[PDB]
Amino acid sequence: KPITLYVGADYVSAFAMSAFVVLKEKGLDFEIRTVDLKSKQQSLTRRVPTLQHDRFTLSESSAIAEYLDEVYPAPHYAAVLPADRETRALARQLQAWIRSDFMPLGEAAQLACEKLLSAADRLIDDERYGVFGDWCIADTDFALMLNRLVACGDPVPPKVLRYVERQWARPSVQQWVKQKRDAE
Amino acid sequence: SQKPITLYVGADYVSAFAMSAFVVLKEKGLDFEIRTVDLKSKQQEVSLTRRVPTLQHDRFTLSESSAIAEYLDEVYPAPHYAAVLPADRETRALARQLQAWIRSDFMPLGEAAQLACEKLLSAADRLIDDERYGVFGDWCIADTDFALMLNRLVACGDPVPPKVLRYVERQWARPSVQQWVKQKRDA
Ligand SMILES: N[C@@H](CCC(=O)N[C@@H](CS)C(=O)NCC(=O)O)C(=O)O
Ligand SMILES: N[C@@H](CCC(=O)N[C@@H](CS)C(=O)NCC(=O)O)C(=O)O
Repeated sequence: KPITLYVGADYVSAFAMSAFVVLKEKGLDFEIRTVDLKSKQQSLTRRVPTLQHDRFTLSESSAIAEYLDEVYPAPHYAAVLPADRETRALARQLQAWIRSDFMPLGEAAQLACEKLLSAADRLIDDERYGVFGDWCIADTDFALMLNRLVACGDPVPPKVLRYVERQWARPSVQQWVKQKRDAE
Repeated sequence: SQKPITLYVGADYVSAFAMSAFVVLKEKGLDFEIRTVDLKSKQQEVSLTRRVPTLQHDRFTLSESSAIAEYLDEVYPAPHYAAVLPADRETRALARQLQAWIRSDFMPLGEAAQLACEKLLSAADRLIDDERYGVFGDWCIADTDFALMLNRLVACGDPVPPKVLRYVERQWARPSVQQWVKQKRDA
């Protein structure tokens, strides 16, 4: 089915990358259309990314991953969400947390940092490729968010740095960076 | 006998998101204890994010109210239990969209406030119809979330179509929400 991914003209939204990665990790074909923010976005929410699946349209990268996982499920397709029920819960928590907290990224800023660091330290481990074993779309979201530790003030454990490096190295993510470079 | 369930909420019963999780449990007819978290500044053990709500299901703990809704819907599904998410795949994706949007936009609620006000009213005008009880027809948890958020229209400066006033009223009148204002009241 014809897919079109609506994306920011400058290719910098972590949430547009998310949706892009989902489509790539699944091996699905899609056109990219761009929305020049400042201010052409004025999709129900009037934000990017927006997904066009045949006639059906959908915004919010989290909803987008959820929906493509249902329409294109394992085994025939790669699952971007965990298969285990409560691990699926945890990836959902992680996605929704990342999307609705850490706004300060200063008392407020220092607190976000302290929560982000604390979570990195408790969720990441060298023995596991993602935080829950196999990569899921939450890993890509978490890595992207963890790049803000660079602006905080407390020492970051190397296991966290390795995780961010590991996750950025994924071919799906790398196609995004190449897509971004081809302009121009 | 079902697994024990506990819900962590703010001690003031104010959170729109605490209320959301509470509504899911109540719709499904599940037993649960309620435990409270103060501020300042007790959210700083059972919660990775240090925000309310947090759900404890038997031994499993889970924060983020939308993730809670998705999880309770999987553990206690239709038809054995009332569903809080739409059955239709496309419609399910739209409720998921609405939940996330609510939880990640509308911060200004000015000029960024003006834009959020505008986006809110336009969504309300497009999704609410007197012929449909919820935005999708049958009630889902997205409707409680929407109705709570729509109460911010009161602080804006555009006239509000009575059809959305009715929706908000409709949604606040569910026995599950009322159970919440009753539990809150008892404090
Ligand atoms: N939670 C949303 C985030 C969407 C979002 O924040 N999009 C930004 C990307 S910069 C945007 O469209 N900003 C333009 C605007 O809101 O006017 C998701 O994951 O899709
Ligand atoms: N997306 C989250 C939002 C949760 C949230 O914002 N909780 C507030 C209650 S108003 C909170 O815990 N504030 C304390 C804090 O963030 O420090 C959800 O649905 O659970």
